[PDB]
Amino acid sequence: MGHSKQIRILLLNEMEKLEKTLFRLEQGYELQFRLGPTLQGKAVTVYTNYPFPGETFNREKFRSLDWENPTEREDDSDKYCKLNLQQSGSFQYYFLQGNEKSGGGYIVVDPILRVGADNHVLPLDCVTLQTFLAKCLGPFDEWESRLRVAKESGYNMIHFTPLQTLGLSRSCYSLANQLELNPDFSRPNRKYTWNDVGQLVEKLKKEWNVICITDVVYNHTAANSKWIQEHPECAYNLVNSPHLKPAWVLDRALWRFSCDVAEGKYKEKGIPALIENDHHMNSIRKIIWEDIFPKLKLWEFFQVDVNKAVEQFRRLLTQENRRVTKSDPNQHLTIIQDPEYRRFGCTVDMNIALTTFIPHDKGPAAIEECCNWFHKRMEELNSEKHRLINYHQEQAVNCLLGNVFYERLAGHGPKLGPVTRKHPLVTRYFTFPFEEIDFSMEESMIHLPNKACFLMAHNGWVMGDDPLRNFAEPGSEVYLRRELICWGDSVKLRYGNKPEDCPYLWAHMKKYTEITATYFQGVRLDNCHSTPLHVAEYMLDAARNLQPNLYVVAELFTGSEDLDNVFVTRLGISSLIREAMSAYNSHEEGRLVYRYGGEPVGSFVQPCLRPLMPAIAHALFMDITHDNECPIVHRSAYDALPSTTIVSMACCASGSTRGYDELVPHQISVVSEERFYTKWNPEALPSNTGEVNFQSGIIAARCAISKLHQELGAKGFIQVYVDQVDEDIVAVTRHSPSIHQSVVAVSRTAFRNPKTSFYSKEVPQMCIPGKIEEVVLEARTIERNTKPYRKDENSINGTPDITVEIREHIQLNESKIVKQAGVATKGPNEYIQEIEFENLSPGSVIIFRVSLDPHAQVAVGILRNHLTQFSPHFKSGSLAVDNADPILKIPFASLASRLTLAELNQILYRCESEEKEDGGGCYDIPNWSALKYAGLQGLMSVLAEIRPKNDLGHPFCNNLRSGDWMIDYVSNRLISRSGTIAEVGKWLQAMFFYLKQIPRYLIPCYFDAILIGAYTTLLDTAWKQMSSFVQNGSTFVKHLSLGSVQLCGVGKFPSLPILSPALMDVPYRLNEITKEKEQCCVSLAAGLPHFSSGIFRCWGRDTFIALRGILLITGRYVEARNIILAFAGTLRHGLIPNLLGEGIYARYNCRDAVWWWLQCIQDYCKMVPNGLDILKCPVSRMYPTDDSAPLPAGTLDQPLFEVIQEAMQKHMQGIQFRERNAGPQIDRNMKDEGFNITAGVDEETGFVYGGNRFNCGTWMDKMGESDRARNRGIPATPRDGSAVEIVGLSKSAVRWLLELSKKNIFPYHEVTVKRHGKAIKVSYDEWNRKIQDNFEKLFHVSEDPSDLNEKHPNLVHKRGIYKDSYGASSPWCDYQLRPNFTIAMVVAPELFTTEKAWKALEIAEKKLLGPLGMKTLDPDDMVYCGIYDNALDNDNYNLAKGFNYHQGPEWLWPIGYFLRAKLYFSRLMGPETTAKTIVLVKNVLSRHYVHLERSPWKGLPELTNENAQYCPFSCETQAWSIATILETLYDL
Repeated sequence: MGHSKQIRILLLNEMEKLEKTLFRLEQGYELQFRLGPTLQGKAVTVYTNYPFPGETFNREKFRSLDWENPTEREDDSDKYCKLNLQQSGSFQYYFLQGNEKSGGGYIVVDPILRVGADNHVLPLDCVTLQTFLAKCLGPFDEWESRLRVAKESGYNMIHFTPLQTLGLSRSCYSLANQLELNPDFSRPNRKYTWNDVGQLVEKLKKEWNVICITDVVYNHTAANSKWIQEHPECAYNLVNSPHLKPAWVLDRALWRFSCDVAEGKYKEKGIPALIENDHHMNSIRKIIWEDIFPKLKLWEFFQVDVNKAVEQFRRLLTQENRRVTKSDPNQHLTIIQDPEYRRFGCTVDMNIALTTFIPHDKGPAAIEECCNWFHKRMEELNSEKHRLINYHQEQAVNCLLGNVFYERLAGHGPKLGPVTRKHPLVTRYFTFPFEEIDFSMEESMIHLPNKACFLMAHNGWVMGDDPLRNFAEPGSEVYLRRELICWGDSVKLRYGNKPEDCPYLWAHMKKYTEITATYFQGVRLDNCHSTPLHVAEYMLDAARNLQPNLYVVAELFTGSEDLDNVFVTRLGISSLIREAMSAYNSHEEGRLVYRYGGEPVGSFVQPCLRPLMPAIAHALFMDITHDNECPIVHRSAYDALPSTTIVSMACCASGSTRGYDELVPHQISVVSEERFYTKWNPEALPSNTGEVNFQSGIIAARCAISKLHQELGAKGFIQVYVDQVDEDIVAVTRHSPSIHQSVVAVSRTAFRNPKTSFYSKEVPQMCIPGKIEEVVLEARTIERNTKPYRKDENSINGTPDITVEIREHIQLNESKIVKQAGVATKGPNEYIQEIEFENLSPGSVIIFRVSLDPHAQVAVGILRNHLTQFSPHFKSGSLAVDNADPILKIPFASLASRLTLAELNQILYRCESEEKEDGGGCYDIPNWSALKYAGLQGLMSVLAEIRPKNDLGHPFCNNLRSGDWMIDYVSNRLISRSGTIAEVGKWLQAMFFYLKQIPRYLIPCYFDAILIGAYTTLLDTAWKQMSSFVQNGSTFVKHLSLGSVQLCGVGKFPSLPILSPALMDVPYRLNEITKEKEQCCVSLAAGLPHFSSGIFRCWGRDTFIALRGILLITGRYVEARNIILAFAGTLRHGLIPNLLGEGIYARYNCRDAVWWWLQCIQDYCKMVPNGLDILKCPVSRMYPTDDSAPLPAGTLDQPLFEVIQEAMQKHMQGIQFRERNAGPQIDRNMKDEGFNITAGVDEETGFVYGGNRFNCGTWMDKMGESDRARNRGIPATPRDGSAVEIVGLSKSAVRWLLELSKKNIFPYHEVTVKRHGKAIKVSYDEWNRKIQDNFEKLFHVSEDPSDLNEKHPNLVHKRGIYKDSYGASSPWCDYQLRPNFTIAMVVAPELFTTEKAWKALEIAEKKLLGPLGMKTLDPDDMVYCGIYDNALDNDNYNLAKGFNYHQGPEWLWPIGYFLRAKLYFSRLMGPETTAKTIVLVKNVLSRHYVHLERSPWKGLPELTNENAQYCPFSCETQAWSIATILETLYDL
């Protein structure tokens, strides 16, 4: 069986502790350790106690696992260590944060069981536990009959009571000596030892495949035994804990008083009468109190303590050589551990009292005052302690009185009656075999450790507090509550804090436990919540070491599941037992059945690679218990069948004891029983008292139930379904996802007796969907004539007047009890069958094996084959086909070879372009309003949050299952286009037609499965059609590339200009409206919002840098060449238009984006190898706009070298045009007054300036149209002069030109610019030297008081900052801290020094950087605003009409460049800062990944304000915000 490997991903974080979360993984499952999203950039070591295979397991030994990188890079995103578990245990794993502990966890592995000689694996879903008692088993020789009876009953598991010597109490779980066989289970003729028992057990297991489970007792033992004869250290004694002396004294006094009262002494004074429904309870309580109160000697103890204290004070005298230590002023004088030290020799510390009160002087008066004050303080403390303990004593007395009243007036109690010596009213807390204290031997008894060592103690539990607390702690107060309940033979066992106290006793107990383990494979835990954890852990560890496979079963009554989960994680409990008696009606029983495991019918398929999720501990659905009232006497006798048919159909487990096979009218008591069992005798017997046959009335039904449960467990049914309409309509409808078969069982009324309680003949009619094929179960209960039941003093016999008949393989037509009323068709694809109830007696159950429609199996088979043809996740599930589709053989494999970006990025999600351009009436979340239009990621976000929790009740699932209009809408949208889109739409339509013949309307599961498959194939074929960079990197790079690719799209109206016909690889398409062939070039834009649609889909520098990023990361060389050619053709006067209207529209209001284009083309040329063949290629300009309308292209094909030379010449000379057909009659915010065309080009300085007061040349546009907030006149905040980055771009361009000219490339260094009538032949080398000198001189502001040759030193706000706009302008335009200098050093770091620039960067980056990005303004600025709200309209000037756009809000494109510059500087500076830069970069990308994980639009938000606000006002995704991240990822 080649099962697919399962890999689990576990994330560890320091913000929480994983100590109560289930971590159950079997041997087949593989567990992987991940660094974690918040632990990126840090190195940690993982330590585990799991031993190497083939070696002994050591708990205290830990090992370290190395880290392996599959990508062989330094990235920590993908770093996991292999861990293949191959053993069952409680191994603990933890990781160290360098040198300090941070956290850990526990791993639980289930065990395995071998059945028979074949050692076949038995799943834990068809095990029927059977309880057997050794006392009821009789002699050891008479064991074959009981085993045969159990085998015929149909139980594969038998619980065996351990065979050991017992005490005189003859009670279970009271073993005396666990070293030899019980003398009772033996005969003088033949003696059986442990070897005989072991060989009998192994023979039974081999020949009858029966597994036996034994019991181990550690917290109690028999009072009298031969185990302890000379060593009293085995049990807790008074010498071990002498602080509980008053408790022992009070217990002995109470026992003596009770014994005296019982023996005819306290009768003349008065004896209370029988307790009745009157005021006698108050009189009894008063008569009890009037003797209980004088019994206590608290006053005597207080007076003797006062006497001893005053005697010690008188004996003590002042010492001249007195040392006083500085005590804590907040400390208070308190007395603790008073009974810890015995009287007449106790030592106490007086220094606390001395420090508390400071004497005035050394005179006698001061000493007397101090001693009087100390005496008063100690008296007040004693009075307060007495008052505090009086309430506790009163509460304990009241609790004891209430408990004794309940015991004496218990309806369900034993009701012994008169109080006798054999059955005392109050059980003795402690046993004192020696004579009680009468006159004066108490003092001798106290001062005698030798005699006190032999003292024995008992153990008990109280159901009023958590028993997890250790009872061996000093100063225990639980015993003082007087609420302990203990047996007459149980003795407490003490093990000590550490095993080293009694090594021989621990070794003997370990040997006994290992002997039990090797003699009995199974084991069980009783009262595990009270025994100390260390000893039990040690014994389980030893058992696991000796026996590789062991089964542990335990039960707890803590109520909440947290304690059970923590106990399972710590100890390693694999099975749990839950009582079914808590259900008093059908509703609670159905709720218990539904909640005890299972899943609702209809679910998707979990991915193979999924994160680890908490599980649910296995539980056993026991029918009845051996320590509770029998359901037979309390309820009706016909309730056994519904209980069996409910526990058989349960999805967790099943089981019953010997008390359910026979419906005896009595309750079996373990404490009082002498009768044996019934010998096996197959038929040939009247079956009166002990000669029952193989199966008469209950055995056949039980065998059928067990067989049905085993068949259900072997089939593999996990689904459950419970519905309730009336009082008794409970049914189970488990459905198999593989073969699609559902079995429905219908019960009847059994809680109320038909004779005792009146019933109505008319019953509601239930309609069962589908057609019934075969009735697998048919039980009818009737009343016959038989002799009346009589009590037997030798054995136990059930009631013979009740019997049922079973039937198997009976057709519906041949059935004489039920009939088919008819066939009802409530829907075109819904089949409903009507069944009429005619002679269905109450208490009779019947199970219907319904079948699906005839035209369903073939459809399910072909659907499963199609699903499994994509991935091997679906094991098997293949059905033979008749003809299928011979034409369709590779629906997706063929489409992998041929792929294009335009078609792939047109039907991805249809987020908003399709709706905004055509409209389709999309209905989003019909219940509420409109939330998620069409996005698959939108539903995936909810699915990934509900799948681990298995929450199928979400409204989204309800509205998905309500209708299938989403499928029709998706198909209609997909078949809208033609070509490959039409082919895939037809394929999905054919698949939908194929899957439209299924019942139960579970279509959304198959839709999700096929969507997952299609997404997987799309991701694969996109990964293959990509460069060799994303594969080497982590999954973050692949996700970023996929997001960048999916961002682009093509609408109905093209936005890019029409390319020249001479261009190669020009996409074309036919318009659906104009029926004309138009270019379908992809235009890049910052998302697809409603603000921009076609006309606004194109921009300037942002789109340019975005396209540079995408087409230099992916590797689209031809697309980049086409874009460059189009930009060169549309270029006018060497200036970027910045706005293309596909016609006469042109807005040449900016002089930027030219140096950016030059840098982009230069890096594209330098990155592509052998790129010299593209510089000489012909260029066909298509948009000549100089003095008239542009002419059609193709007139000339001049090289771009002359074009760029002419552009440079025009830029150097200057451009002074006018009326560039911009803003003819439209003006909203921009003001067109005065002269504003182009300013710059300054001689003798080597710098370029620009900008006007009324004209903005930068990319700043933010203003309000409100009259109150009217801020017109100055458009935004223009930066007159040099813009920092422009100087760096020009320096890089001239350096590249000089480098090219040095190698005979571009031999036009000479410049023929003539001004004022004279021509100058200045080369770029002199200009480069001049600009370098200017950068090294002017931009070298020193914080220290130097550089006297400076202008306006006091005008700058502070020293050490970099000017943003050099020149003469307003002081509030360049004296701000902005990240505009990062680009200048990125393009050319030669100008910036290796020391001054580094220090400036460090001093700038001190409080600017935030969780996601650095603030646009320094925090100390008085105009900084960390909260941005455009819709808000307040009186604040900076918060009016969004005036704080660049005053605190953090963008995304400024970041990344700073990190790259810092890493580049650290690389050349020293290795010390390289590690810090790497850690910071890793943290930044980890935070970015964390933020992008919870992105419904899968895009980077643009309004990341303070406190991580939601619902950004601007676009939620930008095209220009990913290029910087991609470049940073490429760098490192």
